[PDB]
Amino acid sequence: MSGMRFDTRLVHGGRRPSAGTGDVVPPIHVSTTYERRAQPRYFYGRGENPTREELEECLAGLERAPFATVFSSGQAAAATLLSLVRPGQCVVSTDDYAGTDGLFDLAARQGVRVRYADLTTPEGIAAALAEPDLALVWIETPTNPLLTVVDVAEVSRRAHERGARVVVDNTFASPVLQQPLALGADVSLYSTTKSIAGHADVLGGALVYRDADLHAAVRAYRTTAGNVPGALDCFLVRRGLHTLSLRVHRQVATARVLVERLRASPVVGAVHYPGLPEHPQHAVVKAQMSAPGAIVSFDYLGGPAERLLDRFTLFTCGVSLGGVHSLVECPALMTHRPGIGESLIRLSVGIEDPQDLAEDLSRALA
Amino acid sequence: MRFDTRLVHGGRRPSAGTGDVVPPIHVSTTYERRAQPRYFYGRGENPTREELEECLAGLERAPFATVFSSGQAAAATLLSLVRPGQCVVSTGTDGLFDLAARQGVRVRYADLTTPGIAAALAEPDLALVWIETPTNPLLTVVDVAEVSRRAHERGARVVVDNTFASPVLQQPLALGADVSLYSTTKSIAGHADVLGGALVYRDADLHAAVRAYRTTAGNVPGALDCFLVRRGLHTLSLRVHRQVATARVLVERLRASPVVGAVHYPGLPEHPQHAVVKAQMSAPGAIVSFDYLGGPAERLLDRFTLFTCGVSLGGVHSLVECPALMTHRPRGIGESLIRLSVGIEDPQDLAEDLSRALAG
Amino acid sequence: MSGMRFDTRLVHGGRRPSAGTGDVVPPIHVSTTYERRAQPRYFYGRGENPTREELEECLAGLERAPFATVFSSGQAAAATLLSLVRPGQCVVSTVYAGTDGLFDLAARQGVRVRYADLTTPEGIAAALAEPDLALVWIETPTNPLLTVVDVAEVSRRAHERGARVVVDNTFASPVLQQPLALGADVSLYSTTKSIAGHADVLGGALVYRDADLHAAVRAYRTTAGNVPGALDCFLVRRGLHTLSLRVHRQVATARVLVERLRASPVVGAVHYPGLPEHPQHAVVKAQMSAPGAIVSFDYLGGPAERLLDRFTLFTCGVSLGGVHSLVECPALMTHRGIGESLIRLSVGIEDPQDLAEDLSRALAG
Amino acid sequence: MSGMRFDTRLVHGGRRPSAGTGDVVPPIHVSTTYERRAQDEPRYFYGRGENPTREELEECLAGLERAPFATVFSSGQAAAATLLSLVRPGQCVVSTAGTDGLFDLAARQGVRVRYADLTTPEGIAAALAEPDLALVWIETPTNPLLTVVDVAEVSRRAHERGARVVVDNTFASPVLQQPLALGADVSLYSTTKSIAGHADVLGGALVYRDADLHAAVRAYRTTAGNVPGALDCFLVRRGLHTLSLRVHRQVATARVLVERLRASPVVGAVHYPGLPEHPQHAVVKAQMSAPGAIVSFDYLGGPAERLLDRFTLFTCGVSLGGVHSLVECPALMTGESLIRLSVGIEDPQDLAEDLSRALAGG
Repeated sequence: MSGMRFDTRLVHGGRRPSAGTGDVVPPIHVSTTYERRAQPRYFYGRGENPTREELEECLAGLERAPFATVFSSGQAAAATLLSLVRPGQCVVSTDDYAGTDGLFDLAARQGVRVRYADLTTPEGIAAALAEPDLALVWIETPTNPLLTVVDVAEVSRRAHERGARVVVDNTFASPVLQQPLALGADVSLYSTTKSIAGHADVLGGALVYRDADLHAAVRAYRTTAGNVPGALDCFLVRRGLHTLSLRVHRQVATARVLVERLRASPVVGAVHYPGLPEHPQHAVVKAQMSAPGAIVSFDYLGGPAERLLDRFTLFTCGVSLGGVHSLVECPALMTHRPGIGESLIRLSVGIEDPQDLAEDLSRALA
Repeated sequence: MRFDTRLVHGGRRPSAGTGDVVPPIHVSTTYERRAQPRYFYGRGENPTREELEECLAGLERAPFATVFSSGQAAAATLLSLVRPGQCVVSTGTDGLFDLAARQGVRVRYADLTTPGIAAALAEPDLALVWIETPTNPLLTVVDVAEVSRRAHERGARVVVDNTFASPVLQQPLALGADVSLYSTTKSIAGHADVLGGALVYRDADLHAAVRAYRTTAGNVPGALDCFLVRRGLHTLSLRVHRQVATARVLVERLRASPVVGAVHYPGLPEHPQHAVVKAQMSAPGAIVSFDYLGGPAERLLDRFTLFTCGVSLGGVHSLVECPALMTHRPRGIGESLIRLSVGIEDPQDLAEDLSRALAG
Repeated sequence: MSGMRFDTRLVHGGRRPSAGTGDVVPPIHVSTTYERRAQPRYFYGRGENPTREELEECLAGLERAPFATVFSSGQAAAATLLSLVRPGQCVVSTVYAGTDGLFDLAARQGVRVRYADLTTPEGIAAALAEPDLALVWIETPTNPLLTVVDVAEVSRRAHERGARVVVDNTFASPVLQQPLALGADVSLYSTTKSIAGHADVLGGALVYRDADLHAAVRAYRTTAGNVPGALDCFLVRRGLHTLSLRVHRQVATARVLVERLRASPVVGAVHYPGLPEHPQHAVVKAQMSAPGAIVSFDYLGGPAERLLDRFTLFTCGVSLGGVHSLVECPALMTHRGIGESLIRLSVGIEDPQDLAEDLSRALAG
Repeated sequence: MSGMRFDTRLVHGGRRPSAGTGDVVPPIHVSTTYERRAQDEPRYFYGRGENPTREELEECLAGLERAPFATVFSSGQAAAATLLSLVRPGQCVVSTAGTDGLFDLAARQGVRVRYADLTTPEGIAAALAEPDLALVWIETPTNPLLTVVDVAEVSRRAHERGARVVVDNTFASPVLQQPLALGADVSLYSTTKSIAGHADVLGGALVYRDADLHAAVRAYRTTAGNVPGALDCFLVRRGLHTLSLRVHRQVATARVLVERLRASPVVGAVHYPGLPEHPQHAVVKAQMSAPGAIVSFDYLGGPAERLLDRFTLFTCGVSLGGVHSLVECPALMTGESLIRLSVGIEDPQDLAEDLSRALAGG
């Protein structure tokens, strides 16, 4: 895919020729096992599968990286990365997803030290990375659900001085808007369940990275732990991936419209969105994101959140994000129910007509 | 419902409104909260997955089952529940054992064919006894009822890897074990076209732990995969009984061949644990191994025209491998030990292929 | 598949392991179009598809035939064969309401459809005396009364008159009946039923030997576009692996249910090819290896709609041949000598004692 | 779908709530048969007739044209065959291809097929003067020269004579052209192309308003059995979500490529509805919201087969409308030197460079 620009790589990355038949869309490789005498690279599906490899090739290509590994889910991608951290070693994470905290709790019970910190300030960064035995700095940016953003290039340099690996959970931004490896991180982490697959009909995760020893370690764990995705699942993720830039560009454009509606509403308090000049880290946003994304959160002042949630007729009240269907949730009641107020609302903008979405939001806020 | 009926109707939840006989495939990752309140997100809840789990649980008359992205993932989940400083006694899974050991789990290997058992369970802080029966690839058998009684005296949990036998032939929970472990990739799905794993068990606290781990570690299967595993499961008893019948035919063929030595099969009268086999297996299974005396295993392997030379087992296509060259390439496993996984092809065609390969 | 017996062909027919990767199970070819420069046999999905072709090779192998063609449904397979009959020509048939829908369509385009009794020599002689006879259309056993037609004899007589003979072999499946070996020119299938066997995909098939027929059939399929999807072909092929296991089980259980029906005081006539008193039992012994998994009977115990309501294991619904046992009342359902109280059973692979108990509870004799 | 604008209907058209579980994406109904006793209202009997997944796709498609009815098929050809089955012996079809494959069949069934030039008032009048005229069959823009037919005018005139009008709208898609709003009776699609859009499923569709037509269409589909599978319907529906995003992108890139073509010394005529000099430019502006994603041109540089071999990004193969850009030479595949491009959603600069490199050689 050398010489292919990003949108071209979405369509043709890993689109391996079919010998003999010439299929434009690669056939779906469902076989669990392989005839050894007919080859010698493919032995067993948990280890090797052409449809999976094609998706991995595409994902790697999207960040100009040599390696990628896909998993049964975003959590599995994250768990795989955490397994490489030894008991006694330390993980530093942003203080601002409940999923990753569940994993962090699991890692803690295995003896991993988890430290939460403010990575938006030089003071907070300095203190965090002063942690002894620092092995991994875990950056989510923009964060969920307050959408604070962390200077990946800066934190990476500081972390690399201390010998630590840096991972960026790039799920919110997607590789259309943010390129962590180019920013200096060692790993990009994805829940491909969200915008990468984009149609809310398949679970998946991915890690994208450049280090060969990390690669060997990652594949070893995936093989032994068996958190591999199915071939049909990889097919759906890969198919959704074609339209990723078209979809993200639309969602961002609509998000901007919705933000203006929110800021003009007498019943909305704080509005959290990376594209706002008043965003506490806007300069960083301009430095590392090509566009401010499709996720918005805000404080609803009009009463109980459930009343707001009940009034939407187009937004779906449900969890997850990044898909073609617009979604709304209340973190306190839903994802973060186990600075997040009881009335914080999070929007994931889909690809519906922006005026329909704007009118629905406006009716809801009433 | 009897067993064969549960294969078809287990977890077959009627569709409201439309009345689908085959339940529709639930691919959605998320759910509308206002339209229900049990389903929140696909990694935690999915109707297609739940229907499969209900079926599997029903096959062992158990209250619980949980499916996974693979057999390895089911095993990893079970192993995650063992705490550092605690001990696992056992008869890949060894790859998983290396992982567990490096995190502070004590793994002890023992001979569980002898009353080895007493010595094994004398281990302090014994938390889990991990049994495969019949074993791979020598098809030795472990008395599950006996080991479970002794292990429960010591406060330990017992798991049986029941992949080789399947619930058609062996019922570990009924024998006294706490957990049945499966690679559903093998005979349960049966068509070599989907990966999966399962745990079947009865303890409610275990259920909570297993699901909590699965949701957090995210080693869940996709809905389309669950559909394929469930679809294959309909014919599990038909397939297994055919495979057993043919295996018996192949065993007679092997016993008559001059280039065959030891033959390993739970169904042989001379089998060292035959009494245990008759006691806990309703039939002796579709896996056969034997020592090839004609030379290097590749000389034999290259001559098959119907058996496929490849790993895995239990599916409709007959498979042959040499553990020393293949699965066990990284215990009584000779360089020329051959393992057969019998499929549902015509038994005369398979017998003829085996004989031709052996003769040259 | 030379040297492969029937059960082996079910598993390995049309299964050529993948070059390079060596997949045991062939990958699913979903692509609609093909790069011309990378090959030159594959141009467009409506015409060519490797997954579909593998299924066709398998079906063909089951009857030792050179050709097979699969379709979007059994109806489409039937429609295709009927398309080859010209206005003014005649079709003689024994039949399925579907096939009657199609026969009505063909008639409105000028095809002459003559229905006959093909179980007696006079009826056979009378039918085949039709001028411009192009096609003799045999369903055996028939739906839902399960009468049977001597395929060999009718084929002999029809070929004397220069006509093509097709046998709808859906009820029997190639496990139990081989129309081409009996002398017919075409086997017609709704693969939706026992061939796919799991009630989760629609499909049709034609199996035959004439190369000119092959050309005409494929030309129509491409032009009419009644082709199945690749994923559907995958599900049919996957189901086909267990066809003989499934059919043998369904047949064994059907025999048990037939005995239960014969013992019931609220059952009158029982229709089953396996019964000694069956009007064509001798033909049955001659052309079917076992009498099949379909049974019909006259219920004497009260309203049919109530009988249907009392089943708790059998599903009340149309279609047949799948792993799930099905029950219907033709007068109320598919056909809405067929009495108002005729019941049809399609036996699945559930435990025979469970099915027998469900039937007895429903009959409430 | 009342109150939903077009792009919203793409996502939410036919997205039927799942009772109990609340699935956002409806589950895939693969079952061929249904328990009759499990239904409050008996609507589902057998898959060849009824299927919820198929119906959801139909509801969506119908919604995209604000039409009461839609019916989907195993392929575009099956959709066409179905419509042609409704033309009775002695009646006449007037038409502007596989459709010509179908027309031959109709001829052998006693249908009179007349071809006419529908771009002129003289040509239209002559065409519509046919006795027993039952059906006017319009493709616009046409394949492969992209000429355009005035749907409103032909429909007005054809309805004067009591005939039905169908427009094959596959090239334009409902994003760009709305035949029913223009006065036609039926919109015909190969959903295989841009509607599904990912070149991985076959399908056809008819969209229309007349209830008697609906009954006849469904009757034929059930009897002929040219129904699509539920999994295929799922893939078509899934592709449909991004239809407007894809088409708008393809059109933008098509415009860029037309400029590259107009600048090439080895290109003659360039055929594209968007060109000011286009012989039917007034009609294009009147009935298409954008000029589409198909371009054809006369290649002057040598044998076409050599040119086809030089593409490294465009795929040489038939079909169109998908995310992958395609190129073919009609004379060789589907003047001797005419090339047809189907523009996908790759980066426009990558596509322009590939085209320029191919045209240039070396």
